[PDB]
Amino acid sequence: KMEAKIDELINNDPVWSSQNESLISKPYNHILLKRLNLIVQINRVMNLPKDQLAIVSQIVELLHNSSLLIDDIEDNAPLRRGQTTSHLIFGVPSTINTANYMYFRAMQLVSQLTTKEPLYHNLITIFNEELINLHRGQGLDIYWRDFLPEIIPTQEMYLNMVMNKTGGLFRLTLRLMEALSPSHSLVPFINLLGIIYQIRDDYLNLKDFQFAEDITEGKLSFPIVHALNFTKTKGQTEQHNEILRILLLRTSDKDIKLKLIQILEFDTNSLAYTKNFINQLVNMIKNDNENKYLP
Amino acid sequence: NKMEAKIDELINNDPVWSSQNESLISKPYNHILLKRLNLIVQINRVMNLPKDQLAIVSQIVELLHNSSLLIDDIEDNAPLRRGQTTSHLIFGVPSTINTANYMYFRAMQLVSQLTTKEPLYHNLITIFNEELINLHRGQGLDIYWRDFLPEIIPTQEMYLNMVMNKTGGLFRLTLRLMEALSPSHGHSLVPFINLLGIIYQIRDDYLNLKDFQGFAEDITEGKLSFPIVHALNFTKTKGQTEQHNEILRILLLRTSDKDIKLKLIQILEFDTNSLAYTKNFINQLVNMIKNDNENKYLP
Ligand SMILES: CC(C)=CCC/C(C)=C/CC/C(C)=C/CSP(=O)(O)OP(=O)(O)O
Ligand SMILES: CC(C)=CCC/C(C)=C/CC/C(C)=C/CSP(=O)(O)OP(=O)(O)O
Ligand SMILES: C=C(C)CCOP(=O)(O)OP(=O)(O)O
Ligand SMILES: C=C(C)CCOP(=O)(O)OP(=O)(O)O
Ligand SMILES: [Mg+2]
Ligand SMILES: [Mg+2]
Ligand SMILES: [Mg+2]
Ligand SMILES: [Mg+2]
Repeated sequence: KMEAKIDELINNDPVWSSQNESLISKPYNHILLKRLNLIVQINRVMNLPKDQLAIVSQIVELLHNSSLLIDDIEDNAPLRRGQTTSHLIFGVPSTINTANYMYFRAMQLVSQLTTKEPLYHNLITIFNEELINLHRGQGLDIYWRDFLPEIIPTQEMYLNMVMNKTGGLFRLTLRLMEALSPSHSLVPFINLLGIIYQIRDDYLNLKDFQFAEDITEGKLSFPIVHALNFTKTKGQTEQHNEILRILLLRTSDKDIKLKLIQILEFDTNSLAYTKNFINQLVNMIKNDNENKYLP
Repeated sequence: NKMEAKIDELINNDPVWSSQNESLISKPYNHILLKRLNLIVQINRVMNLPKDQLAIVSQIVELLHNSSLLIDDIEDNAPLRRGQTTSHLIFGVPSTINTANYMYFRAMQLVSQLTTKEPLYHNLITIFNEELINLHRGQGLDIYWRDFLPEIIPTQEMYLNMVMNKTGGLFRLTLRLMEALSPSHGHSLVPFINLLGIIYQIRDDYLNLKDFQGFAEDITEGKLSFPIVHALNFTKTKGQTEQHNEILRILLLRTSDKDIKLKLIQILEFDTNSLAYTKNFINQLVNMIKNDNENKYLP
């Protein structure tokens, strides 16, 4: 009877049940109890039909939530949107696998946006290209952090890193939408929005504390990049080294975290230099009277 | 206004990526390379893809398999792979996950160098997508059963389904890509490749302990391997309560103590007779192929 069961098995597609699907989805569902608006809004110009716009939205939602699951493991984050990160509940093993599984489920949804073989290819190429960019950006962010102080990035290296890491999903959402549109490309505008988005995230992480987790993580955030480069240039060796020492401590010590922020506030004035940089990027749009970036 | 021109030149160009940066993030992958082409070569005696196309299928499968291992070793807390220190322990779990995930997309990107025919490309991508989904399903079950033990004690049937997904995934991927590219051949060889993946996994599980009675790292990992699955079901079934619980206890210690690992192996050897059951089960599967004159599995 043994041979018979093996025969049945190898001749059928692999078995997968609804219950199993549930087991593997747990780390993902956990983060769901936590961007669409932007798609809505941009559609007032792309006017994709609603059921197709929904799939796009579902694809962006899978990639985004899955990327955070992985990012929190990569950043040793204890919290995300006020709750315990999934890896601390389901373990790093299941969370990595679930997140990665969701990347491929998102991919499968791509083949359901169209049956037109020419267009499908483009949708897949876009998906593939931006996922590649996302990992390149994320890899560099991680590399600088984990090899510190081997390489201290410049503002320009940081901006290119951000174009990959944060612009990736913004560009993916948008490029899909433009290729599907039944009706000037908006990628430049979405690139700039991604950059603004990331620098703002980096700024707020320190400003709402002054958790300041970026310090505990030892992240080469926009203000840290500024401060490190500012002290190096003004030959303020000791402050330069003090910033590195605190980042390398990977500390959760509130007093130490505060010490580093005061360095950026009083010494380099990096927080105020960032605030101004963000405003300078937003003004590039507030003053886009020629509508060169805006629609 | 120069910063503005700078911001303007950037957002209006593709993101910048150097070969230097490509090397820096490829470290985890390059390390595992220092450690498959035969089975592809044989099957091609049947499929006959031109050599240049067969070399791309090969690079794809090589990228997926290697990246798969990088990830698997993090998931299994493995200190060694092919006799060498695991990449996550050298470059860290963060870079290793990211790099392995990056290589999954590099592999996907290669699917396009295989054809210029749109209908076929679409099929190659679907196969790629399908089996990667299958791989993650099996791997997800292997991991859940282990980290949540004893929430679920898988039966022999459940383990085989998990392995059909987990190990048979890459085998089927490679074969389905080749069958779809073949310009040449008979009944699909999928059932045979499924059997090969199943025999392959059970052998991996078996050897992992028989070579200790290697370092029986599957025990330290707490893996619901084929012999362990037999032992846990056999004990429940035979009323060996204390033994059933002791198997669970050892698995949950995640121990590196060789005597404790050795006690467990001898429990499988003399008490549940799981090692012999597995050896014989392997033979019986191998016998389904060898005793195949009507070629219902083999080409
Ligand atoms: C599927 C997909 C989009 C990408 C795949 C590769 C990955 C994981 C990219 C990272 C994407 C994200 C959310 C980056 C922000 S890290 P951060 O600096 O924002 O850390 P934080 O958001 O502040 O916690
Ligand atoms: C991209 C791809 C191929 C798969 C994606 C999903 C993954 C990571 C599947 C895992 C497949 C492998 C190599 C498992 C080995 S654990 P084991 O029980 O086989 O023991 P081992 O470490 O291999 O000896
Ligand atoms: C990964 C970064 C930098 C932010 C992504 O969007 P948000 O994280 O700010 O939005 P939600 O996940 O809270 O929905
Ligand atoms: C169960 C899996 C996937 C690994 C088994 O050994 P491999 O066939 O992977 O051997 P090498 O990759 O080390 O050559
Ligand atoms: Mg993070
Ligand atoms: Mg991060
Ligand atoms: Mg393993
Ligand atoms: Mg494993």
